[PDB]
Amino acid sequence: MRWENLFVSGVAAWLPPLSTAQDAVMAGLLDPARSKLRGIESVTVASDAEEDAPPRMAARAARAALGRGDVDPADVSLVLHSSLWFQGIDLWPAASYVAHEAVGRHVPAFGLAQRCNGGMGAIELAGAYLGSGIGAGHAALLTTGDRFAGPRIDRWNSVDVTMYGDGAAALVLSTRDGFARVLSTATGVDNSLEILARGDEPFAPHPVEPSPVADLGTRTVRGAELADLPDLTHRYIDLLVAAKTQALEDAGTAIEDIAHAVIPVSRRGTGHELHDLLGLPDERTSWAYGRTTGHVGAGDQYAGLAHLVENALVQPGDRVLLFGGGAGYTCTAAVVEILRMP
Amino acid sequence: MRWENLFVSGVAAWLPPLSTAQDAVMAGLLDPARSKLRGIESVTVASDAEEDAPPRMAARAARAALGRGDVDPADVSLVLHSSLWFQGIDLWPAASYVAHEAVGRHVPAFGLAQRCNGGMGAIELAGAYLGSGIGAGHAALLTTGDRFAGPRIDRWNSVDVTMYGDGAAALVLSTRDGFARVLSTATGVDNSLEILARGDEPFAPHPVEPSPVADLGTRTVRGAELADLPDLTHRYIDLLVAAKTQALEDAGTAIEDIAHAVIPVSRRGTGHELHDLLGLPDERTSWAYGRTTGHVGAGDQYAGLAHLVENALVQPGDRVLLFGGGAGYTCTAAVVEILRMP
Repeated sequence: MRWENLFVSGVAAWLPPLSTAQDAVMAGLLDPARSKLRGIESVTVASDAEEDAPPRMAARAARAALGRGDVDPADVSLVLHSSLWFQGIDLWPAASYVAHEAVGRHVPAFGLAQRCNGGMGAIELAGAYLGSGIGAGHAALLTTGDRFAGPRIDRWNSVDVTMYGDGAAALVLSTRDGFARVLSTATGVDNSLEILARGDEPFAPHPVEPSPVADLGTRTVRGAELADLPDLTHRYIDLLVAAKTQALEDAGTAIEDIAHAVIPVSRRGTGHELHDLLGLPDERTSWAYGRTTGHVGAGDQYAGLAHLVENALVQPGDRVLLFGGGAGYTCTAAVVEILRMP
Repeated sequence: MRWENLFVSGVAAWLPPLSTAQDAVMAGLLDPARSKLRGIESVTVASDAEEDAPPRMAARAARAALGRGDVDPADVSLVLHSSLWFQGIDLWPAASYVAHEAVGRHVPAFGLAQRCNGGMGAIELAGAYLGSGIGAGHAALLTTGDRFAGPRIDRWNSVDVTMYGDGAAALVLSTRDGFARVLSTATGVDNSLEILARGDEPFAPHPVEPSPVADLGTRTVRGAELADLPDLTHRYIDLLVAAKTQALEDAGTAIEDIAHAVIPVSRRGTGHELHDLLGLPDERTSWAYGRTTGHVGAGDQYAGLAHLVENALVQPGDRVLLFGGGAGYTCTAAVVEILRMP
């Protein structure tokens, strides 16, 4: 999609303090071979106090993003809140709370699920809503938030390719104006890969109690055995490349013209990483940052963009690739152009 | 919102067998006084076999709805799957499963959370998306699905105002043609009521294990107190009336021109009901149907419309009010004109 009239007006993360991989190793929580292989130096870890429940971290991130863009809460016509896991109370609309705390009473709010890609997919959905004439305002608030805890989540081991960080991020879109122009978005998708996110886990009628520790790595191997696909790796490569190619082409931009790619926090540790597939070096991606925070739910792309702008790592005239990807397997990419520095 | 080119192409529900409140009472699961007060005759109850997990009921409803409007799966550019509760496997994109099984590999799929309003809210998000030019196809697949089980859910008691029903529903939107046209949609919202849906429940770091039985009736009562608003009742009334007024207005239609309203399944057995507020008699609502299914998660409106349509209880030229409402507190309403009969 080529966007004629879409902007990023504000962006921010609320992250708790860093907890090092060295300390996880020393506490016997993390095998050092694994620490080294995945490259993640630290992840963000919140307290178990109620103030750090994911909808409250998101509320704080949303307020910071709205304040940094000087968008008026009264002009926000939509709230989308993306997440991966428990928001702290069940049978309850977390998104309305985020909306109520950061924007107010009369804004439609939805919870959004597209695993790790929710942050990015929310941009397409919000952008479409803002163009439609359904709501009066010119802006949409997009939030993410998670806080991982045990017994179910082991942040250091429950997913093979990454380690989970706690926290929230926020991105405000406008059809009016912003510090960055969204040139394009594009989604690559291959839903046959959903099986890799369930493996041979049975469909239970109720959550399994005492929760065993999640092992999404083991799921992918049972899933790949079950799927019996001849081109499994090629499926994943093709959707990632379709997203990259279409975002860049719709934006009249080549990869050589991308100053920075903000990417999901994940790592193989040997062989080809996502940057090799994208066609740019390691140091032109958000890796140096993401490896200090871990995979902050659906929020890596917002957080990484906030890192860039806050640390003046881009200037006007630079273009940035925001690159998603989450189990499903769905990947939404965007090309943004820096117009001015807040 | 007035809609110039939005249609309903297919609608379907996949519903498991009913189970009567009488049999609930005799089995010692429901007080005879409650059963009588609420007037719900029966409710849909799925088996606990894997094949009745909600995403799989949703895939089947989706396939029935796609068949009924002769929509080619290749022309579907979005899948939105709304639910209230557990989909059978955690840390996993149910929506990509519903999309893969009913449509194919290459359509972006999202899970939506807007409690009981999800079915109706999705109509607006999907309508905007179809109109935006993001995807090449002209159709959206909207699904709902849930299957309640204990120890967390007691379908007969966990909500004062209704009794939960298992099952799924599916609604296919199109921007070129359908058996019915969407004349209007409108959303009334008041996110201050979110507190009514969490009571004094604290934010927990991890889901509370052993699950105690949910009790949303008590949440409403503790929430109301904590909130200590003087006009709690009026907030709820104005957002409902506002959804009604704007839908009717944007569709150029007065309430006495609405041949049927499909409403959420619920009831206070005395005083004003929703039909009184909407200004139409009980008999011109879906109540006579809904009291035999119970509250089918976010799918009451899709299911009730399928019922109207499959039994030829409306005719070409009839206008129907679809009326949402879910905790948050968000109410999306829609006026639909039927152009022919599938």
